[PDB]
Amino acid sequence: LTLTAAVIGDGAPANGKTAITVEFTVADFEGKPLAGQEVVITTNNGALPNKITEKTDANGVARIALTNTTDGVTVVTAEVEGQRQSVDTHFVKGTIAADKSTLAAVPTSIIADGLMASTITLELKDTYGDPQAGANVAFDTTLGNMGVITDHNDGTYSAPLTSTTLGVATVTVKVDGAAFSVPSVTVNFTADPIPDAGRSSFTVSTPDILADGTMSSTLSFVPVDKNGHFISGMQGLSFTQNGVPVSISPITEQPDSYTATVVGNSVGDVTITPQVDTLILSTLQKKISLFPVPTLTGILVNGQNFATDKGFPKTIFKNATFQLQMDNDVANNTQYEWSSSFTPNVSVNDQGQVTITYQTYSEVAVTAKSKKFPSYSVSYRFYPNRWIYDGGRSLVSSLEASRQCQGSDMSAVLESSRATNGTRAPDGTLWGEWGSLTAYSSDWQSGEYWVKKTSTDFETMNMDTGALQPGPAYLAFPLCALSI
Repeated sequence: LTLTAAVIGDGAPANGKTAITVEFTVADFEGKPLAGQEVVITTNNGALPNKITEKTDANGVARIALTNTTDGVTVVTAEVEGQRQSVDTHFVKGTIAADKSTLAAVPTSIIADGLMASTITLELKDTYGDPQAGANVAFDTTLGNMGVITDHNDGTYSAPLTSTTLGVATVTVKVDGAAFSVPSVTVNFTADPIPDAGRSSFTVSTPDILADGTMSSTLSFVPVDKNGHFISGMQGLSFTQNGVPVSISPITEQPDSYTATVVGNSVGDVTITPQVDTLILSTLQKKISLFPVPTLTGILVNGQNFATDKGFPKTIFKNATFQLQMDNDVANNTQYEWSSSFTPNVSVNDQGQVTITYQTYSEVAVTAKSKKFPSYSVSYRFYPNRWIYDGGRSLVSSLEASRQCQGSDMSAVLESSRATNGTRAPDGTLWGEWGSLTAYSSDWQSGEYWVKKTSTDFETMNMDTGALQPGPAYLAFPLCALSI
């Protein structure tokens, strides 16, 4: 009898799933099909199944469906009562397809530890969508250290990726030395979010500030991890404060630090320390000292102490002098640099001692500049309107005094209304503001001095008592005043 074969579906992928079929038909010497005939069919090259035995159907056919994970030529042979027939079948290796493959990084964010690793996984598939193992694969990264590629013999390949440097890595693939276009993946190599007290630092621009609620000190926090990495995108960062109440501005992240400013309205100390949620870097704490604002507390004039908002002095004369007082004690004056805006007419020494030497003609200012905080200074302003001086030391008549004090159009015997008021005070009068002139120089003696009520009516004033008295016009000292 005869044994003829027909191959159906040849050239199947060598995926061990798709099958090639072979139909053997057994016929008699004449050409008719024989049924119920026993047929043994065998395959080679590792194909499955290897051997099958069966009977021919009514059309005298006995078939086999075979698969193979091994490409190349698979021979299938049938044997029946001596007769033997063979045919070659072909299994083709798959063709790797980038559009059917995948690449992933997990996790996608890693600490630039040099140890923590992202596992890069490639799912290598072919054109038919089948997995391809044993391929020569390599991963490439723009940054970091790619580990060793392990073929999981299932179609997937993996390798650990680490980095000691900060940055973003792009991983790509290469099969058989050539680039394989599966979409690249990224891996952000970041810093440990936990600051290392030792490498991190905390700085204040200035340790001492004025308690005016305006002068500020800048806080600069630089958090570095245990690897020496600067830590960015920090959440839960704050600046604690211990001491006098202070105002800390919101914090601003920079590319290399975290800053903020602080001002305060209460005198005292305060230690500011960085805290990153749960962690308080106490070894970084810094102190800021808020000082009292320099302030003019009074004017010391020949035994008195006048307030600063009275306009003193309205009158002046050669050698007149007073001591401005800073912060309730003149001992504090050496903490400032003293200067006058109109010299030498108005002089000031290092003790805040102001002494008049010549007349003024406009407003004048004596300024005290803080040595500690140079940007701060306080000034005492005044604008005298009377310049007093003598018209002789000898005792003269009122007519004499009158002429002697009229050396200028703006000269005349001092008006009594401006000479005194009885007591000492910043009332704009000569005696009221300065007291007895005898206390300033040797040009003024104790005694009666002529003062003026009207052009013809002269009065007299006691220099030591500041007392006015209208009546006995004998002789008296000429008291001149130049309006200025």
